[PDB]
Amino acid sequence: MFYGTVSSPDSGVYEMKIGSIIFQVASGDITKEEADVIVNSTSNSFNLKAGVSKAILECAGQNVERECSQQAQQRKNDYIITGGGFLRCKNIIHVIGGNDVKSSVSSVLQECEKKNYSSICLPAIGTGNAKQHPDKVAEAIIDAIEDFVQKGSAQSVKKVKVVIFLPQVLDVFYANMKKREG
Ligand SMILES: Cc1cc(C)nc(Nc2ccc(N)cc2)n1
Ligand SMILES: [Cl-]
Ligand SMILES: [Cl-]
Repeated sequence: MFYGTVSSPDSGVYEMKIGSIIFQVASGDITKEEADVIVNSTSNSFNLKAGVSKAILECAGQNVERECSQQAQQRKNDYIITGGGFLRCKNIIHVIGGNDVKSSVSSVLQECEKKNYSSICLPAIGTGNAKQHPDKVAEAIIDAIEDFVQKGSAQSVKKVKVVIFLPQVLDVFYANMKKREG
């Protein structure tokens, strides 16, 4: 009802259409990417500095670190939105790695529509310090995008890219895409 064909537009990048959205996966360093939103996978305190979160906070810089801990004290947040700091993005959305991944991605998509943003880049949320299983994480991320498309919600969002630190985790995402393809 929704899925196109899996192909490779550039070495190590794989893509398919999900409705009108181009969904891509690649291995590499997410802090090198340009997108309207970059997603950080962090702790319930929004102050983790391990794995992906270490790279994101170091390169985004101290003003983003401070914005996070200011919002964390204000209220109980499922996620928080900051500026992009010295990353190549307009905003960073910091999600909790241990939370339901489908719910986290659904929230990211809705926030991007609210800002009329077109591009998103995320890590394999939950596979770092939270130790969620890669197969379950891939299924959840792609399910969130399918649900968004099915509800007719895709308007401004055109591209969703997962940049994955470990090549072995990329292989799991690729297999999940092949299972779904038209
Ligand atoms: C999962 C992941 C993703 C990325 C982009 N980096 C790391 N590790 C890391 C290594 C060295 C520094 N300085 C910072 C972070 N880990
Ligand atoms: Cl994580
Ligand atoms: Cl990752």
